[PDB]
Amino acid sequence: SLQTVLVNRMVELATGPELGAMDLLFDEFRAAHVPVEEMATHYIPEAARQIGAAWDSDRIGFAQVTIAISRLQELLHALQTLVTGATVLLIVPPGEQHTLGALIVAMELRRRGVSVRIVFAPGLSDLSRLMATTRFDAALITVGSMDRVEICAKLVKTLSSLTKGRMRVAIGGAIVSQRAEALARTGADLVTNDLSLVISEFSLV
Ligand code: B12
Ligand SMILES: [Cl-]
Ligand SMILES: [Cl-]
Ligand SMILES: [Cl-]
Repeated sequence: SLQTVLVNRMVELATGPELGAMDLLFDEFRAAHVPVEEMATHYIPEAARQIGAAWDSDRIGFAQVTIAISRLQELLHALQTLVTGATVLLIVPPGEQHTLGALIVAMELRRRGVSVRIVFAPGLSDLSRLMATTRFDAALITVGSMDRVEICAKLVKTLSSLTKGRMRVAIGGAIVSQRAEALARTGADLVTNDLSLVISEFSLV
């Protein structure tokens, strides 16, 4: 019962209208002696999915979703500061608003020994630095919604052009769970949310 009590308290403070929510959440969890890693890698993912399922069933509104995940995003940021050879480039495409999952991915990958650099909406000359050498062993793209899929295909195409097809590109996100075949048009080398498959297929360890 206890783990669901703790998640519900994470969700209740995240969704709640009253301020200071994540400072209060951090105090209560550490007073309960939940360590920082499992706050990061277990509770915040689990509370995020429970918030998502609460929206599926029309029990919380869009703005509650917006404030709760942005708060959990704020908490996850601070926890990863406290607790920390291949390198991947993790790209959040322009106008992609589902961003918590890529933070969870980067911390998972770093824990498995893969260095990650997270970039938001990189242009052609943002990318072109980072592909002019063999600096990154792969690029990773998150995609949350169908209206981002065309922008993701342009990213893969532009990544392919700045390297003549030699940059390996994996795609994950909330789209992959529902409709992974919708990203099969983008020309990525790999469409999965399984990080062990990304790691094995690109040989990142
Ligand atoms: C939270 C959420 C949002 C939040 C985002 C909060 C944030 N800052 O991150 C907000 C409120 C911004 C939001 C709004 C939108 N989103 Co929304 N919302 C959701 C919701 C409820 C949960 C998604 C979530 O956070 N899941 C939990 C996270 C942790 O999982 P994840 O993101 O999938 O990431 C995991 C995996 O995908 C994987 N992973 C992620 N990225 C990558 C990358 C790689 C390379 C790999 C290997 C793995 C990987 O690892 C992660 C952890 O396991 C879902 C519905 C649902 N899923 O139940 C939608 C959903 C994704 N949203 C959707 C939509 C449509 C939107 C909007 C684009 C438009 C709209 N009409 O709402 C807007 C954004 C633009 C706008 N505002 O106009 C749709 C997408 C389907 C579609 N397009 O038809 C969904 C599915 C809801 C729905 N059924 O309508 N959303
Ligand atoms: Cl601490
Ligand atoms: Cl939504
Ligand atoms: Cl980290």
